[PDB]
Amino acid sequence: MMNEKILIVDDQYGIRILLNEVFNKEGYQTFQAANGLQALDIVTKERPDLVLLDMKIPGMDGIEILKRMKVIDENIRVIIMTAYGELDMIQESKELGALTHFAKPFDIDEIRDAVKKYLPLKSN
Repeated sequence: MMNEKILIVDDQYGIRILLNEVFNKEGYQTFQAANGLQALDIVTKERPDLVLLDMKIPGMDGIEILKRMKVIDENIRVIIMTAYGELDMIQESKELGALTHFAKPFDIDEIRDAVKKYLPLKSN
């Protein structure tokens, strides 16, 4: 009765903040990441069920990160905040473990909406 953990992987400033306050009042313990190693660490320390992976991180493709998440837990969810760009491992990444695929500019309403349908909160 306390698996409301989340990992917001975003290096660009603006998403880790907006997505934060949003999941902060709605009732969600989201974290911050971007280097990739920080996301996997918080994932092995708390083991959240929602992970926001962004392909914008200008340092290393997050394609490997998703792999580690599939090697540590198969019931892990991850969304792609970059649908407006390319689509190589995104298609297969879907059936793999990519719940939805958000892009930019996105709407904080569509992000919290998909997060609510996926992870159900306590009764009301």
